[PDB]
Amino acid sequence: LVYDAEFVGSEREFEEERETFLKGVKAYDGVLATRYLMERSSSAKNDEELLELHQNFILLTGSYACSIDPTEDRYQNVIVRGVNFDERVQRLSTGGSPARYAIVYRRGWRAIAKALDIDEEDVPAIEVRAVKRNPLQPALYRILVRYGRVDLMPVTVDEVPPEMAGEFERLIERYDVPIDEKEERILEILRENPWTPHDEIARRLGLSVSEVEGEKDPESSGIYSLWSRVVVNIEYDERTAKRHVKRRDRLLEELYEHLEELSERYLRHPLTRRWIVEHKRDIMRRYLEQRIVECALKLQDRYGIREDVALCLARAFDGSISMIATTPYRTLKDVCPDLTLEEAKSVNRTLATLIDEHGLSPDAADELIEHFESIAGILATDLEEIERMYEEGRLSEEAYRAAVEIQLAELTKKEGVGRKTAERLLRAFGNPERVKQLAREFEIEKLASVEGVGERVLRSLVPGYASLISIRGIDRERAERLLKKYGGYSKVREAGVEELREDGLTDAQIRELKGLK
Ligand SMILES: [Mg+2]
Repeated sequence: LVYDAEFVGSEREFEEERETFLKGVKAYDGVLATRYLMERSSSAKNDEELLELHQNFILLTGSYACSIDPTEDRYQNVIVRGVNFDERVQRLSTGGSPARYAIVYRRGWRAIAKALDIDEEDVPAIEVRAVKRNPLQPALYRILVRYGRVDLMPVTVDEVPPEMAGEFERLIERYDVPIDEKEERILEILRENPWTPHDEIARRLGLSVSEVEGEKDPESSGIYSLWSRVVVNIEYDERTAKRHVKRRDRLLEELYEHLEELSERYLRHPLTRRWIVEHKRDIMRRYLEQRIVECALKLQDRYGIREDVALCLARAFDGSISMIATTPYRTLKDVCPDLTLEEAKSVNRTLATLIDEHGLSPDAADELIEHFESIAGILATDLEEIERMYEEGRLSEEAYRAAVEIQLAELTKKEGVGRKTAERLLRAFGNPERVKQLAREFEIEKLASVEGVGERVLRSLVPGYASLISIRGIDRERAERLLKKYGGYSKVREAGVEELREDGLTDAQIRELKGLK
């Protein structure tokens, strides 16, 4: 399977990138070693000092990762398990760095280390996927990395805000971000336990992981998309970024000296970097071991997969069910030759949907899985982009038509939207997710500017709009202004009488609004 990329900036920019990656490797090494130490004894395991050290390594790995490709243009032809990542990120509305996009995937460092000439023998791993012991809300942590948020990644555990962890919804509320109905289902689970694994959330909501996760772009649906919506609204703080970068190298050194000192409790020979290098492969295996077992068990018990295949797929994707669920049938078969199509459809539900619902050959479904990852990845892509790929010759007729039908149905599903209106909405606004974003933000006039989008379509698409506009003498202009002012319908309805009067409502209208009389 191909992992590759090339360096495309200046010599200066090259030396910078190299230094950063190696500092990130150094930090990831501390993640692995402390985890190794935590499993080495059981007094170790309940050692709060040891857990904080392990969390400080996670933050510093996070921080260094955030610093990759600061100009978003230093890397090209980023390929990860055969997938072109340049194309993947450029099709998202916010674009961004394809190298950091890569890093947020298991094994994504292999591509990036190659661009930078770091010997495979060094095993220069960086991973930023920690869930259970992550000091940050995990989806957020990955989103900070994706977006290169050196300003936002805390550089010490004592410095993590509660709004980035146990009180993470404060951050969402702070930037007034609209949340879809699916996302509110997600949030009910997350409020209770911010560190709930994504596959557990999916299980409880009866959804796939890709449905829960969404694309790492504002114009999607699910936790990644929600966080991306928050993060791109937080203006970059250059000074804080500089302070973090300025502190972090010394912090890393102190972590190592703490590591060595702490380890004199649970080992016989001290734990140095030299011991890391020597034992690197073993500690990488110890790190993954429980993930792999858990994934295998699930694939067998939850998706009916044969026991030998279950285990073969777990090891191949480092225990990540979410990844297996978004890998082309041909990539799955590549790494695990005994796998059947039926088993592949069982765990890859985009695959099963495309084949069963849309009449695609495994091969034509794989085109879409390769290019878009999932049904959610298709919904997040501009129709014109998909069309262009089919013009270019890079997407079969059959794959293109299913994509269009998938996009149209996300709209025709709503009362009053026919195929043509739906096609017009996609030409005007890009994709179905962007249409729903505009509706969540009450952009009634903008939405009504497209031919075919009268009162009916608005009533189905815009939440609260139907409720407000049925109050007599409130008009489309005022509904929009009201919905934007208070933040939605419940909030217009609970407004104070006096402030509603200054909005121009009569007492008869407020009375009716409030359900009085
Ligand atoms: Mg757009």
